[PDB]
Amino acid sequence: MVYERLKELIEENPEIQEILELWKFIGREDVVEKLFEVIKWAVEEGGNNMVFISLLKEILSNPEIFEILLKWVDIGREDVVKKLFSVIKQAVEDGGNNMVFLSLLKELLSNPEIFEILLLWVEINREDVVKKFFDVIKWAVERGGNNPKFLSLLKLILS
Amino acid sequence: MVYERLKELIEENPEIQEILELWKFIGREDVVEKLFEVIKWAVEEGGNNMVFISLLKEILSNPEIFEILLKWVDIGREDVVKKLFSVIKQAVEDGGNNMVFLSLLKELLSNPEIFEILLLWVEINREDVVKKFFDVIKWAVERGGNNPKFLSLLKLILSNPEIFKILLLWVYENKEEVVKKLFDVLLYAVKEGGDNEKFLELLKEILSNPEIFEILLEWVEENKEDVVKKLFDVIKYAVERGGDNEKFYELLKLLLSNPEIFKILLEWVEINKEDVVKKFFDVIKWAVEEGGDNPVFYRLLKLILSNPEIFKILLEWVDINNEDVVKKLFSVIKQAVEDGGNNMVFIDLLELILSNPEIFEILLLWVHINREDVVKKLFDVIKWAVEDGGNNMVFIHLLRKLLSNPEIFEILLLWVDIGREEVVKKFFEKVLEAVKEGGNDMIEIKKLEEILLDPEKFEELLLEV
Amino acid sequence: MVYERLKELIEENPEIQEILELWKFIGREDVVEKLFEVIKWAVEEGGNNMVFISLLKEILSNPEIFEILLKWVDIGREDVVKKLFSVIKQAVEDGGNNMVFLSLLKELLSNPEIFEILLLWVEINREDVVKKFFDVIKWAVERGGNNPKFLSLLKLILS
Repeated sequence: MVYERLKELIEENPEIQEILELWKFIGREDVVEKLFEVIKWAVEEGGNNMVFISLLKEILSNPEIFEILLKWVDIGREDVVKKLFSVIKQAVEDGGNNMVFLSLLKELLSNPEIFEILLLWVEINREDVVKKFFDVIKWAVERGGNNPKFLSLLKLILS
Repeated sequence: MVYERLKELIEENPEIQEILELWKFIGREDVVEKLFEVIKWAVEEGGNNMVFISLLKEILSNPEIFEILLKWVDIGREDVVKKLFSVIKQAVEDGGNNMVFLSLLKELLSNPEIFEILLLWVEINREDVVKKFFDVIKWAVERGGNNPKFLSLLKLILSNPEIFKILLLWVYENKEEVVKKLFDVLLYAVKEGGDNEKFLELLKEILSNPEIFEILLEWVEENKEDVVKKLFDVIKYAVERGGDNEKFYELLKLLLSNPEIFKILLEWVEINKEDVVKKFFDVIKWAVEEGGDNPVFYRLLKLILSNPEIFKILLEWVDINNEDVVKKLFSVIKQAVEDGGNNMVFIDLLELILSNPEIFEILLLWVHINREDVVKKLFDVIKWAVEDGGNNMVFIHLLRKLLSNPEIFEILLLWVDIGREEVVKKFFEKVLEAVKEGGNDMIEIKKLEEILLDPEKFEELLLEV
Repeated sequence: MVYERLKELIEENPEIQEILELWKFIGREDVVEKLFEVIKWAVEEGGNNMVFISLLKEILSNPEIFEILLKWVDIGREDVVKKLFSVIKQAVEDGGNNMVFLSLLKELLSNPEIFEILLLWVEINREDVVKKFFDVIKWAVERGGNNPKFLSLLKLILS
């Protein structure tokens, strides 16, 4: 029933509600339904990783990210969004339970431009580059140890 | 001769005598005369049905019913009283010899508010609604039969005037079959409950609130008998498994009295997640039993579970087999409460933090990944800061403002995770200094509050200490 | 004997009874007694100003306000409660028979956040600011006159 909690939290946002209503008007209803199916599939693909469910509750709550995802589901790039969510799931699973690294991911994916660049980079069948880059982030964070000056500088540079 | 006996029985009542004397003074004698004409006509309309005369004796011996009848004859609506007595005669005739059903009528018509509502419903020309309602009463009473517990519940439910109004409204809309289905569900609930005083008591309490009864009717209207039946089964199981322990039964009665919790329970019993509700009630039993009679912890548990959002979060977390995460979280809360002792200003912050559902979700997330000692040391640092606030109330007010925010609490847990505990400590006392330097000049305190309360400046300030 | 009437009306509320039972349990017996002494003093400070004691019957019969008062008498700010009840009395006598102004006071002091803010501003020895602000309320009410739309905006804006 987690999926229902995501749907309710998403539709509670007024901007997202207006986007959904507008896309209901123009005769693109199946695009909204396909997006909700992708949401359901990504949620059930995350499994018992509640950290990944928290990431989806954050990323999908943002109105601009939802708008971009909807427009990418419009023109037939559903598989690109599916692949991106799968790669985020893999980076969270291999990332272990370092909460600071997952905070960096939650920051970097909330920014809309980073999300659009990653979508563009998964579109052209360069899937492994994104995962390798998340691996580099994980390594740089684990090497920084407990030294918040460096993690702040790294968050700034990657943002 | 019977009419003279009835008139005498009415007149010998002292309250009736005083009322008649008052109405004789005020010049309304013809109103009394019309009322006694109506009484004579009702006796002549009963005829040889002596049970109807025995009903009228009880109805008129009650001085409040007589006072309502006088008020209603005064304004010229005596025809309404004649129609009502005709309908009551028809209802008593059609029952024939069901003495328990005639006892229910003798009970319901003695209650003044029911008689007033029926008079109002007979005035506006809705006689068939009253006829159909008495038919439904007789049918349900015959269906009950040799099962006096169910007839007692029915009598109590009908004595409540609000439930009576709801029943009349639903009969008016021609939802009679929904009402019949509801009484059948009550039958197959009482049969299942059997002799068990706690479960029958829970039904007697819950079914008496108008909100719960309205919700039940709104669900059985859409042909959802299995949902309601399985919900009553789940409540019976929750009472049976509870054992003898008053504090659990109290929470059950409270949470089931709350309407929105009952709605959530119906929604989760429909979709075949029944065992999820069973395990959740088991987890509540374990939390209460392991939390002793410590009243602070019990009050915290009651506040946490009374809020519907936290209830839904707990349901979702026991759904996916993570019951032990909820157990460990309640254990951490109990531990933090036990170290608080009688320091009420600190326990107030636990109430404020845990009452916020988002912070409760974050705490469940942080306990699931086995970081529980992070939460433990964070609660200890909060205590080692509140105890250092002492008597300086603007500091504790700033702290109530600061810790309620979810993202500030997340950032604090993050700084406790990576081993920088001491820095967090050094932050809080530093705030104290800014307060003690500020003094009583509220513009400086306002500026400090605007600098503290937003997450980005907070994370910046944590980096300079 | 109106003090006994207040005690009965206060303890009649079930939540107030629960709070009092809890405060008897954890070993703070003297705090309830100090609070009831403050209540008795506030009653005998009103005297023959029956509207003020009716306002107290209103304020003290609200679970949030009463819990705030208990917690705020706990840590030694007892006098802050005594001062505040004095100033309100000053606001009620000077307010006179303007029953609509006393209605606004009943509305404002029922809201717990307003009462807490007032406790903070009377605590630090700024009572004069609260008195001047109640005077501003009275003056705005008299200036508004019988024109209930303006009084509704005033009530909403101050609430």
